[PDB]
Amino acid sequence: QAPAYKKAAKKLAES
Repeated sequence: QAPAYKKAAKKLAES
């Protein structure tokens, strides 16, 4: 499994 989209969403909320 690889939640790549989850990591992208966390960056758009912080950065």
